[PDB]
Order: sequence, then structure tokens, then C-alpha cells
Amino acid sequence: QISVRGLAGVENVTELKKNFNRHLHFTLVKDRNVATPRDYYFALAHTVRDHLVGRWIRTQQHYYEKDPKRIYYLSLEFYMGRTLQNTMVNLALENACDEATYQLGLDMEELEEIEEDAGLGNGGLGRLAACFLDSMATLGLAAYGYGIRYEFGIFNQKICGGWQMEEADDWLRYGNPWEKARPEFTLPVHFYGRVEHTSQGAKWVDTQVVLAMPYDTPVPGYRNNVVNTMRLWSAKAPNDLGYIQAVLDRNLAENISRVLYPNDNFFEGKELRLKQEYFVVAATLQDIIRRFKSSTNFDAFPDKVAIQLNDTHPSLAIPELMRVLVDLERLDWDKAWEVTVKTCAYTNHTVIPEALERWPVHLLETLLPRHLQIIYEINQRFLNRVAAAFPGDVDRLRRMSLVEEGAVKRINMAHLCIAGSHAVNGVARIHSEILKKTIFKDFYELEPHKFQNKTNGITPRRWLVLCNPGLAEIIAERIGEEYISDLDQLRKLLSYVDDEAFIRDVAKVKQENKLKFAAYLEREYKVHINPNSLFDVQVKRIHEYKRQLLNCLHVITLYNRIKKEPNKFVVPRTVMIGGKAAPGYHMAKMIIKLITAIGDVVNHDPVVGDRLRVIFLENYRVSLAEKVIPAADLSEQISTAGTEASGTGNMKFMLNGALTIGTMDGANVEMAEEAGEENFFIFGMRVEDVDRLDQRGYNAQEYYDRIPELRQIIEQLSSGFFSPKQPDLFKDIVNMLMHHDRFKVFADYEEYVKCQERVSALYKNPREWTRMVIRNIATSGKFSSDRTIAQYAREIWGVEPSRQRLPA
Amino acid sequence: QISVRGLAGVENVTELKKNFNRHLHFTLVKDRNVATPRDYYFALAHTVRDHLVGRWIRTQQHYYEKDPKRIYYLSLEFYMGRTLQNTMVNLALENACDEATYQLGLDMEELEEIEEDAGLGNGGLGRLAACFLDSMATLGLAAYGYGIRYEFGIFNQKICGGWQMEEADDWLRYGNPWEKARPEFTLPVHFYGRVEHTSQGAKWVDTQVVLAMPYDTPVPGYRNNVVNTMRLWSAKAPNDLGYIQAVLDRNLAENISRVLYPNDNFFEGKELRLKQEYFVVAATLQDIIRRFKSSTNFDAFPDKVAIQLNDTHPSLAIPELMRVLVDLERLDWDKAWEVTVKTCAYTNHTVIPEALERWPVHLLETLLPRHLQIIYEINQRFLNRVAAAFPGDVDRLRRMSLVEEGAVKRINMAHLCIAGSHAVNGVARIHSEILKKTIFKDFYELEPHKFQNKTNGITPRRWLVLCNPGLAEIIAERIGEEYISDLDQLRKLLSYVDDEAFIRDVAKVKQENKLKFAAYLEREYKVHINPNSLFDVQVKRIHEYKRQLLNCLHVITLYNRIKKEPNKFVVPRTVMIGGKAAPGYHMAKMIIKLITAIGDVVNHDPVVGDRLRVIFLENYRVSLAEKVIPAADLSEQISTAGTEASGTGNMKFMLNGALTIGTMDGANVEMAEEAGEENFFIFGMRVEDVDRLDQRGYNAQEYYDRIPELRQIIEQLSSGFFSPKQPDLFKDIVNMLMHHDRFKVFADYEEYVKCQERVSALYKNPREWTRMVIRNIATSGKFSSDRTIAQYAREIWGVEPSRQRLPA
Ligand SMILES: OC[C@H]1O[C@H](O[C@H]2[C@H](O)[C@@H](O)[C@@H](O[C@H]3[C@H](O)[C@@H](O)[C@@H](O[C@H]4[C@H](O)[C@@H](O)[C@@H](O[C@H]5[C@H](O)[C@@H](O)[C@@H](O)O[C@@H]5CO)O[C@@H]4CO)O[C@@H]3CO)O[C@@H]2CO)[C@H](O)[C@@H](O)[C@@H]1O
Ligand SMILES: OC[C@H]1O[C@H](O[C@H]2[C@H](O)[C@@H](O)[C@@H](O[C@H]3[C@H](O)[C@@H](O)[C@@H](O[C@H]4[C@H](O)[C@@H](O)[C@@H](O[C@H]5[C@H](O)[C@@H](O)[C@@H](O)O[C@@H]5CO)O[C@@H]4CO)O[C@@H]3CO)O[C@@H]2CO)[C@H](O)[C@@H](O)[C@@H]1O
Ligand SMILES: *Cc1c(COP(=O)(O)O)cnc(C)c1O
Ligand SMILES: *Cc1c(COP(=O)(O)O)cnc(C)c1O
Repeated sequence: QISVRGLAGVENVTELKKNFNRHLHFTLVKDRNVATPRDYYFALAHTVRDHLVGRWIRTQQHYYEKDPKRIYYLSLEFYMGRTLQNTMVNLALENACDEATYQLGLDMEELEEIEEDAGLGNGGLGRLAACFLDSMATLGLAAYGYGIRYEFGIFNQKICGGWQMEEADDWLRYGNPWEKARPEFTLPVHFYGRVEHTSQGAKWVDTQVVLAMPYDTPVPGYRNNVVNTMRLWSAKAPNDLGYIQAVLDRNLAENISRVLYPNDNFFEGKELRLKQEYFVVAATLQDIIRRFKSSTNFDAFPDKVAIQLNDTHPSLAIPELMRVLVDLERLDWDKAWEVTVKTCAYTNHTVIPEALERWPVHLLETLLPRHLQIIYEINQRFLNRVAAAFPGDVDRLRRMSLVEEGAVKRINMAHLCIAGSHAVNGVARIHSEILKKTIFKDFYELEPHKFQNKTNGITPRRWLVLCNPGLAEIIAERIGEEYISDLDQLRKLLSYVDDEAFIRDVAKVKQENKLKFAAYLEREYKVHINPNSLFDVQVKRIHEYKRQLLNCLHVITLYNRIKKEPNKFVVPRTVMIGGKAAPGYHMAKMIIKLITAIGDVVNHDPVVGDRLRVIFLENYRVSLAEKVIPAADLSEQISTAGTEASGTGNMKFMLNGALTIGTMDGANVEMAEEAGEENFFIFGMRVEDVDRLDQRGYNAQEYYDRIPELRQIIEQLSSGFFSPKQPDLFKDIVNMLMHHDRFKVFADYEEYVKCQERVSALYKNPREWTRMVIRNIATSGKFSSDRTIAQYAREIWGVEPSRQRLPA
Repeated sequence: QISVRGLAGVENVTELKKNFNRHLHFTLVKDRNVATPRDYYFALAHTVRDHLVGRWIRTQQHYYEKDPKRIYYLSLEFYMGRTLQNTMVNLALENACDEATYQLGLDMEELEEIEEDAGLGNGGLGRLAACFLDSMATLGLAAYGYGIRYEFGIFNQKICGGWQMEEADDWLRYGNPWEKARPEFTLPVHFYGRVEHTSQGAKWVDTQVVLAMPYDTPVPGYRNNVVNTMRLWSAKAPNDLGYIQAVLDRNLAENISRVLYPNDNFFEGKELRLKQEYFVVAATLQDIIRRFKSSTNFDAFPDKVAIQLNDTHPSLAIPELMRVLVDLERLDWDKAWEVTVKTCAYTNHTVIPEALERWPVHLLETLLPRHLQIIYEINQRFLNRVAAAFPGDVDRLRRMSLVEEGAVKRINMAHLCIAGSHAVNGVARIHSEILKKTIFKDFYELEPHKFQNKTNGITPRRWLVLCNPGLAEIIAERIGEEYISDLDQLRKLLSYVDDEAFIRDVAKVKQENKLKFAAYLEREYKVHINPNSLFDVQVKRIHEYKRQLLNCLHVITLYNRIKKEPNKFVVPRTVMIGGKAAPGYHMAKMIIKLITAIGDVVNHDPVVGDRLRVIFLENYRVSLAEKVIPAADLSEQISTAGTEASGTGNMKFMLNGALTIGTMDGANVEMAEEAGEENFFIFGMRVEDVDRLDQRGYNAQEYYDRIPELRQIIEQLSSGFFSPKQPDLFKDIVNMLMHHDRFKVFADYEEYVKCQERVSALYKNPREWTRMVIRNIATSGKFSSDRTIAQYAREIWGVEPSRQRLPA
């Protein structure tokens, strides 16, 4: 139907229908009289999967022939979402399948909604891994994604009485047609035991063994016939144990890959989590060595292998590589260390202290005896280096140590990663600068060459073509289809900023997206929004640093002003906030309840009418993001300056036609820099302002006494205006805002409200609002993960990206 | 190659090769350069499975159209074994696939050995369920096998230092291509809770819920295009639960279908086992009712439904049916009871007291509150009936009660089954008689019409055509192929008893089978047997009543006689004993060690040479039975008269050309009756003799004092002749034989040894031994499970069997 969805040839459609019926019959063992939409979704999925296998097999064969340098991306999270439509898009099969299903009397869009999201991630960090795999395949890199196949991903969020309830995400219930179990490649992982020191070196013995079974999922590049692999490990117990209990206790070993820890930017030192981290690391490294030996001196190891650590979660890769090289291969320490540093690279994702991994020594000592010895040895040699470079600087030695002293000794995994990696990067310019100015300043001074920046990005395939066909289409009509795999070309759209036709089309697509979402909202949630109002949306994990609370304050302010002057005109808005809170993050759960509570007052106030609506989007996940983002007008990125390392949701909104209101934080800075500050709604303290406020001391009371509108809001919360039956329900919120606000919500309130008035003024002028929108879209090319990946490839991994098509 | 394996048409072979390559590519995602035998086995399996689906779908459709009476076989065990070859046989695809694989350069027999046995059974009872499903499909009955999909079947037995070691049977590791998960038909099962009595009747509330997910496996009839279904339930936890632990505790609910209790003819009142029994029953009945309502008065229920209980394991079906009819459908008690009795039938499998299920009331009270109330109510009305028929007979009331009084009240599940069933049958004439003369005498006097006999049988497909192609072939050359689905025809072979050619062929096939097994024994076990010796084999679960110990005594006697007169001629023998012992059956584990210990002395004694060898066949299972049975000369069926209800292994040996030495027990009686006593080696006490011995009192000492050869053997065991480093290792064995032998091993020793001398005398005359063999094979037709099933169908279920071919 639309150009970018590919061609629908008669032979292709005919063959697709044939294979669809074959799978429904032979694979699902069903007939058209008993089949359900679910059965139809699976028949189509297996049909599309088939077109993938041929390419998957020759791609891997190609890598065996050419034997290029291999990139290994280690992450405990891969927030994939659905893969049916994405596969059709990358294979140019969308229109053919749409026609083929149409002729079979089926609605393809209805079938796509049946697929379960592969929610093996928490948010930012995990989605980045997903976008990265896509870009790596699209750039012809011999890359492999390695992780854990959690049988339960991020929990499904339900709202009961305004509160969040967690439900197990049993995403494998009906099966996963995309993965291929490879039980023949199972590997053993060791735990516990003890260390014996012989004349032949150290030996790790009397260990408990857990098997790692791999499941491979194909990762298709964009129309280049390249299909890479994402290998996920599953835990299995050895078969060799009264008898019944021994068999039942197998679950203890298999619990390792049972569930994803639902923590976003927060560390929890639990033993099960440490086992998961070592489990993925140990199995992946054996696989890497095995594949390498099929290519015995490891001097060439770094020339054939690149290991990228997504945060510190897979940090044990460093001492595990040393263990294998030293203990098993028998290389001398110094040589093994050279190899390790040259193959490992580390990416930091946050600077907040509570997110930093610091494992108690007594834990590593019991679970991984040998690794702790190796870490201590790495530390000694590292401090000897620090001592020799900064003679007499004793405090520097204690600050840089990988071992933190105190009541309980801990291992700072971030320090371990810096020491054992040849490259350390932040995820946005301002974040990377902050890393060498503060948190890792001592390390930067010792080895300035290791620090780099690699600004995050998102894939234009899933985040434009797949979720916003209408926009991709009207862009293609004017500049072609080349931008899809080279986003910088969108810059050519700057020529149509005055084109009356384009302006009308951009505005038309947005309205259609809003209508479609307003409908979806009513269908699956029986809510009630006005498609003409401004869609003000803030979707991301619930966090105090992300400041959904600042957003709440604005909402209440709008409401109080309306009640103040009921018959005054105000731009209509539909404020949508969505996101999950970690199960044990009390404050985050309280913020969700506040949001729904505000909605209960505002949405049922007759005087407000349909001028203001506050909706809480439940179970925010990748598939939901693909729906709400294209329909948004205003993107809320209001974290306190210096806290959001980069952000990626911000980029998604920019690419889909929404204007951005936000602080100079993370990538917001580079976005505004790319679009021009006049085309962004920047407000609030800059990083320097937050620093001055801390030096002096943050006194929330001051803002409370000087801003009557703010005072009124706080008093309403305290008196129980938003919780009649529970007058003090929100006392924790008020107390935190007034006395223990680490994120200075009040400090940015005034400027935020003023800035919000200016976006309202611009929305009243449809033509000008849309022209500013065109200006944002036209300059968002830099935030394509293809650019990001090409920089990692050239500046860290030492490989050259390719657009060369692979033989079909 | 051989006639009975079907035709190998050019088009069929061509199509098979094509589909084989398609599955290797698209399904296994492999290429001929990386594929392993395992991959090849799977490619072939999926290819054969395909030919099954078309028939599977129309068969079920056919039943929907015709709506015939449905047979539901409830069993907690289905000892299936491998299904690849059996499927080819029933579909006449064996030769085509053999050729197709040959042309692809593969050995089909090698690929078949890769398939894992579906060992979801313990022995007799479970294999009977498997043979039954096969016969029911072959006789065109609308039958469904219902059970539990254990993820761990009967343990794999390994021998270490002569001792049995149990290893988890992870049969699903590489996947099961035969099953089809049907998560869309998941059903809820309730546990615990309490009972509320309202004005609207009883209500079972506050229950814990466990989901039952079904997996369907196709069951093809023999060349009739009928494919029935075996539905196995798997336990799954509901999704609605700190957070992590709640997700991990899901394993508690899913443990229900984790493993098969490895007990053969022995009861263990564990809670997990009771949950398994209710789990299979509750899910199956909802499925039965649901399917019935798609055919509201239940007066016609018994006309459309037959429920067969394989032993008392699924006995809760009776009170569960009452619960649903009374509590949910609201039928009056009396009406519901009439329906229940008319749809349920019970099959008893043993008379040994330790095997009888007697569940403690406090257990049923906690786990199934409502069912216990229903059982009490069933009991009261039943005893009122007994009281009215036998006025004043108070002791009769206590004996017939379903509730056993004492320190701990228990529910006799066998009494529950008799009361709620319209038919109760034994599994062999002598067993069924024993049921009404002793154990169920009171019940037989109250309702003589309920008692019947249904002598067990085995399927001639798996137990002749599949495991002994050579014999089936030479039989077919002379009388055609019709006998395969009508075993009585083998009786026509009696005409060739004097045919010199036939005699030579029968003897040739046996020798080839022995050579092939002697080879297999050396390949996978590096053992060392002489193909010319007599193959004396006893394979079955290890039990004191089966008397492997009596066999051991003969072995030692042969050995002692050889040492006595070294240069005397004796017919060479290879004594093979195999079978698993339940993990907690100490005595059974001791018997295995004795057997291997005897082998250590006998097999390494230079004077004996290759005149006597004692081998312990480890990990005896269905696939192993298919190999050793065809190669046997002598079948050992020596249980103490009155203990082996029927036996089925005995039948397998008779059909495959082995002569039988055994007691007048179980089906041995009917076999000897069919072949003629002169063609059987019967010895020992009859049931009447065991009774007289008990009245008088069994004194093992008497036999010890009167039989010097027996005394010598006992003294060797005591002094440590078979355990030098552990002189008293077998003190438990000796003590049991001498003072607490419930099975009177010594009482049959003398006659057993004498009878064994006569089989040796006959083996010295090849021609006559073979003629007696032909006489056994020719009269084994009665023991076909097709005959058994036709009798159940006509005398219990009320349906007529069919040989009508179904449209291809
Ligand atoms: O096998 C070679 C090696 O073995 C032996 O050394 C090992 C140690 O026995 C073992 O304990 C481990 O040493 C760790 C140490 O346990 C751990 O606490 C850490 O120590 C650091 C501090 O973390 C760091 O702060 C700094 O300490 C300062 C302190 O901060 C300051 O306030 C004040 O207290 O002075 C302290 C020292 O001046 O430095 C120490 C270490 O200098 O890290 C240690 C090393 O990682 O591992 C050792 C080697 O593996 C033998 O004893 C040794 O001879 C052999 O060379
Ligand atoms: O709702 C209708 C019904 O409810 C109530 O009756 C119920 C009982 O309250 C309840 O306990 C249960 O009764 C069971 C009984 O608990 C259980 O022990 C069993 O009793 C049998 C013995 O098993 C049997 O041996 C025999 O007992 C002899 C005994 O052997 C002999 O040695 C000597 O002791 O005398 C005894 C009696 O003469 O018979 C008893 C019963 O006669 O089975 C009972 C019934 O299954 O369930 C009852 C009904 O569900 C009300 O009390 C009653 O009025 C209502 O009709
Ligand atoms: C892109 C995305 C995120 C990251 O959003 P931020 O606003 O950077 O935190 C989180 N969750 C989902 C489902 C996403 O698609
Ligand atoms: C047939 C069979 C049995 C039953 O044998 P009996 O001698 O009757 O106990 C047990 N196990 C297997 C594997 C069988 O094939």
C-alpha cells in the first residue's frame, strides 16, 4: 500500500499464502475451522522465520570463510520487544505478507498484536542493547549478542486502586518461534569450591556445576541479507543426585535464569544476581575461546576478538578471562593481562551512587574463590602503578583501589572495569565529561587515553519505519528511501520547512497517529481522551531523578488555575505519564498512586471539562512505546541536570515529530545543539547551577515561602485534597519534597511552569508549531544508532563498518 | 528389503528425501556440513510426523461427525518407549524411509538408536497402557489416553561397583517432536481450601489453583489411517504473587508433574503423589465434560462416555465426578451416582498388600476437603446396602467399609473403586478367580455381576514386526500378512511343525538375533558372550515375589557342579538378568549386587571357561526389551504361585521364539494351556500348595537340612565366598531366606533345578527344541492386546471394534 513497505509481487504473495497454509496444517496441526487469531499469528511467524534461515546459515558461513574480527556484546539485558514486524521490515516483506494475509481473509495488524514482547530488559540500558544488535547487523559487522534467557522478563504492571501490582511475565507460555535451542552446544559453569595451589599453578576444585544451554535468535540487518546471532543462555542441572527430593532440587540450579531483576539504575547485592552475572560470563567466554581456536598463541586474540561490557554487570569477564588464560592455558600473568586489556572495553551508564555495583568480599569469597584472588592481584599491580605515578599520594591509592575498606569490604566493579579495559566511554558528551571531571577523575589522570564518548542512538527501523509508517512515507516521497539506513539525509528536509504541502502532511500524519492512539486507549482501556488537545507525554521508568513529580506539580498548577478562572481560555491538554516502578522502591510506587489520584480529581471535575486530562499509561513497555511515541506532541525530559547519563526516549520523540521540553541533561544538550536552541524548550538549572546550590545547601522551604502557587499545591497534598478517605496518604511525598529532596524539584518549578506556558502559546499556532517540528525531525539524524555503532567500530573495536549487500 | 516393511515407491522415496532436506534446513537450521546423527534423526522424525498430521486431523474430525461413544483410559503411567519406528510400521513407511535415507547416505537403524525412550512408566502396568492405546487405534475405537507429562520419567540405572545408581531421566533435553503443546486448552485444578454449606448446597472455597496444560501425542492404528490421541497434562502456576521469591516459588506448583514415582507394585503415601493423582483426574474430567456438552441432562452421559481406571491410581475420578455432577451441575445424589457407576470401570493389577493404596484421612482432609465428605457419604450408603443384604453381619460391615479404622484412619481406594464401578476385572483368569475367592470375596457376594476377567495381552506390532523383522518375514512368507492385525492366524503355523524348511528358518532367525545382540552387548558394554550357548534370560523389575533370587540359586548350583566335575559336559549357558529396583527398596538393591557378585566369581573362573556366564543387563527399559527378547532361548517366569497377577513379559518371549520355564502363576497358566503343557516347562507349587504350606507354617530350615546342594550355597554366601573383602555383605539375604521369606524360595528350589536339567536336555536336540518353539509361537495368538481390547470393548464399554479403513 505505501512505498516503504516493499513490493507485493504475485509470485511472492502466492508462495507466502502456500507456506502459511502449510504451517497452519503441519506445524500448528490445525484447520481453518478451529484456528484462532493466535494460531494465525503463529502460522505467519513461522512463514516469515523461514525466509530468515537461508540468510542466517550463509551469513555464519561467510564469517567462517572470511574469519573477520568478532564483536561480542555482553549484556544481562536485551529489551527486544516484538520481532514479527521488525523482521518483515528488514526483509522487505511487509507489503507482500499484508497482501497474502489479506487474500486469506486476515488482518495482519490484528495478528501482530498477538505476539508477546520479549521484555528481557528494564529500560534504557536494555533497549540500547536491542538497537545496537540491529545496527551492527545493518552495518555488516560479525557481531554476537550474548545474554541470559530469562524465562520471566520484566513484570507486567497492573493498576489496582491506583496502585501498581506486579504480575509474572510468562512470555514463553505459547512458545517462541524465533529462537532455536542448541542443546548440543551446552557448556558447564562452576560455582563455590576452593583453590588448591600446586607446583603447576592454582586449581579451582570441588565446585558445584551448572550447565549453560544456548538458545539462538536471528538478528536481520536492514535489507542487506545479513543475519547475525543473539545467543541467550539457559541454566540446566547435570543429571548425576531421597531420590524424589534430589530430582526436585534441580530447580535450585535452574533458578539462575528464572527471572530478570526488575531494578532500573539501582544496585541490590543479592547472591542470585551475582550467579547470573558469572553464569552469562563463564559460558560466553568458553564459547568465544572455542570459536577462536577454530580460527596456540593468544597474541592474536585481541585482533580477532572484541568484548564490550554493557555496564559493570558482565565485569567478571575480566578476571574470568585472566583465570582461563593463566590457570588453563598457562600464559604468564603479564602476557595474559595485555591480552585482556586489549580485548575488553567498558561502557558506563550512570553516575548515581546507588546504581554502582559494590560486591561484598565475603560473597565473592564463597561463590568465586579464585576470581577474588585474581581481583586482589589485579588490584595490587594496579596500585603499584598508581604509587609509581603519584609518589606519596596515599589518599589517591585508597580512592582508586578496586577494594573499598570499611565495616564490610567490597569490590568496586567500575574500578575493576576501568583497570582491565583499553577503552571506557560515557553515553553522551556531558556525561562523558562528568566522568573525567568527577567520579573517575583519578583514573582519567592516570590513563587519559582510555576515556571516550559514544553518544547513544536509536534504530530508525523500529523507531520510525515500523512504528510510524505514515511519517516515513511522506519523508520518502520527497527525499527517497536512502535515509532509513543513513539518517543524516533527513537534513535535506530542511528545504521543505516552508513547503505548504509538506507542513500539511506532517501535521496530518500526527493527527492520524493521535486518532489511532485515542482509539486504542478507548478499546483496551475504556479511557476517554480528546484528539484535539495537546498530547503531553512522559514515559520512562519511575524514578525520583527523572522527576515525574515535577510534572505532577505542573499538572496540579494547571488545574488550580482553571478553577481560579474557569471561563478563561487555556490550550487543552492530555497529560500522559507511564512507566514501571521497581517492586521494592517505595517512593516510586507512591508517585504512581499520586498520579492516578490526581487523575481521579481532575478527570471528574465538571468545571475542567475536556480541557485537562491526566492519564496513567499502564504496563509501559516497548510495544506500547511504538504506539504512544508517534502520537505525542510534547516530550517530557525533565531529569535534574547531571543525573540522566543520556536518555534514549528523548531521541525517539524527536524522530517522530514531537517537540521537547527539558533540562540541559544527557543527550538533550546535543539534541538542542543539533536542532538549534530556538527549536527546543529548555528550562531549569544547568549542571553548574546544581553544583552551586549544593555548595550553599538546598533549602526547599525557601521556595515554599516565596511561591504561593507552590505553597497551595503542597497544602492540598497535606490536607488530603487528593486523598479524602486517607488525608495523610501522601505525607511521605511532602516530607521528602520539603526535607530530603536529592533532586531539587522545587528549584526548577518556576522556570518549568513558565516554559510550559510558552509551549502552549506555540501550540495555538498550528503552522509554526509544525514548522518547528520539521526542524527537529530534519536534524535528528545524528541520533541513529548506526552512527553510534560506526564510532564504536572505528574508535574502540578496530573494525570497518560495511553497507555491502550479502548474496541473497 | 523384506516384504512386511512395506513398499518403497520411486515417488514416495523422492518426496521423503525432499522433505528430509527441507526439515534439516528450515526446521533444524543446519546444513550437511555441520549436521550430526542427532540432527539427522530429528530431520527424519519430523518427516515421518508430517505423514501423521493429515490423518490425525481427519480422525478427530470423523469422531466429531459420527459422535461415537468415547473411551477414556486414565493411567498415571504410559510406558511408550520410542515412537519413530513404530510410526513407520503403522504407516507402512519403513522401507520407503530406509531407502530414502540410504540414498541420502545414512543408516536408518543408526538414527533410530538416537531417539530417547519415553519412559513414563515403571513396568507391567505402564507398558499395558501403551499396548492398549495401540490396539484401540488399530480397532477403530474413539479412545483417548489421559495421563501426566512427567518431565523426568523412570530413572536411568547405572551400575557402580556392582551397585545400582539412579540418574535423572532428562528425556526432554533435546526436545520431543512427537508431542504438540496445546496451551490454549489449559484447565484449572483446585487444592486445599475448605467447604462451605449454603442453602444452595456445598461450595469448595479458598482453594490453591494449579493450571493443567495439555500436550497431545498421536497414536496411529495399524495401517487403517486412524490416529487417536494421548493427552498428557503438565503443571503450571497462575501468573497472579519479595517479588523475586514469589516468582521462584512457582516451582512448588509445577513440581506436581516433575517426576514419576519409581515404585513398582508398592504403595508410598506421599502428598506429592496424591496431588499427581488428583491433578490428572480433575483436568481429565473437565475435558471429558466439556467434550460431552459439545455433543443439559447427563442421563445420556454413560452412553457417550466410558472411563477406565488403570488400577486405583486414578480412583479419585469417582468422587470427583460426583462432586461436579452434584456441586456444579446440581443433579440429585442418586441420579449422579447412577451416572457415575455406569461410566466407570476398574482394573485391578495385584493382590500383594503392600501395593494397595490406603490414604490417611488427615491427608485427604487437608488436600481435598470436599472429596473426603463425598467418600464418607458414598461409604454410608454403601454400608446401608451391605447391612440390608446381610442383616446382623457386623464384621462384614467393618471389612467392606471404604474407611479402615485404627491408629490412623485410611481410605481403601480399591473398595472405593469396586463400589463406584459397574465392572471390576482382574488381568488373568487365575488372578480374577483369586479376587473373588479371597481379597474381594465380600464384594463378589454382594454384587457378583461386577466381576470379570480380561487377560492381558501385548501388541504384535511393536513386539513382533518392529523388534523381530526376521521372524515376522518368514511367518509372512507362509501365511501372509493378515496375522499382524489378527494374531489367531499364527495357529496356521502348526502345519509347518514338521516342515524341514521352516524349522531351519525359525532356527536361523533366532541365531541371527543372538549374534546381533551378542554384538550389541560387546559394542555398548564391552561384555563377552558366546552366541552358541543357551540364552537364559529373566528381565523385569527387581522384586522378591518375582524371585530373581531363586534364579541366582540355580546359577550358583550350576557353577558348583562344574567345579565338582570340571571335565563333564554341560550345555553352555549365558544367564542374563536385568531390571531396575525402586530406590528405597533395600532388599531389591541387595539382589542386584548379589547378581553382579556372582558374575565376578563365575565369569573369571578358568575352569568354567565359556560354559557359564552371568550377565546383569543394566538400564532395562522398553528399547532394551525390543533387543534382548528376540534373542532369548529361555524365558524365566518364576514368581511364587499366586503373586504375579498376569505378567506380560512372558507373552513377549512366547511370541518371539523362546521356550518358557515357570510356575503356574498369572498368565503362564493360560499360555501353557494354549500351547499344551508338554510344550512348557512348568515346575513348583501351585496356588493350592502355597496355601497348605502357610496353614502348616513355612520352615526354610527344613529345606536347608535336607538338601546338601542348597546348604552349600547358603554357606558360601555366609562365609563370604562371593564377597571376599566383605565376608558378611550378604547377611541380610541369608537371614531373609532362612527366617523371613514371604515367597518361599527354598520350597521351589529342588523342582526348579530338576526342571532346568530338562530344558538343557532338550537344547541338546536343536531340531526338537525348535519344533517345540514353533508350537509356542503358533499358539500365542490369544495374547494379542487386540483380543484383550475387543473384550473390554464388548463386555465393559459397550462399543463394537472395527477394522474398517479410514479415508486416506
Ligand atoms: O600473591 C601475591 C601477593 O600475595 C599476598 O598479598 C595479598 C594480600 O594478602 C591480600 O590480602 C590481598 O590484598 C588486598 C587487601 O586485602 C585489600 O584490603 C586491598 O588493600 C588496599 C586497600 O584497599 C587500599 O585502600 C590501600 O590501603 C591503605 C588504606 O586505604 C590507607 O587508609 C591506610 O590504611 O594504608 C593502607 C595501605 O597503606 O592499599 C591496600 C593495599 O596496599 O587490596 C589488596 C591488594 O589488592 O591481595 C594481595 C595480593 O593479591 C602477599 O602478602 C604479597 O606479599 C604478595 O605479593
Ligand atoms: O451428611 C449425612 C450424614 O452426616 C453425618 O454422618 C457422617 C459422619 O459424621 C462422618 O464421621 C462420616 O462417617 C464415617 C465414619 O467417620 C467412618 O469411621 C466410617 O465408619 C464406619 C466404619 O469404618 C465401619 O468399620 C463400621 O464401624 C463399626 C466398627 O467397624 C465396629 O467394629 C464397631 O466399632 O461398630 C462400628 C459401627 O457399628 O461402620 C462405620 C459407620 O457405620 O464411615 C462412616 C461413613 O462413611 O460420614 C458420615 C456420612 O457421610 C451424620 O451423623 C449422619 O446422621 C448423616 O446421615
Ligand atoms: C527507549 C525506552 C526506554 C528509555 O527511555 P528514557 O526516557 O531514556 O528512560 C525505556 N523503556 C522503554 C520501553 C523504551 O522503549
Ligand atoms: C513388558 C515389560 C515389563 C513387564 O514384564 P513382566 O515380566 O510382566 O514384569 C516390564 N518392563 C518392560 C520395559 C517391559 O517391556
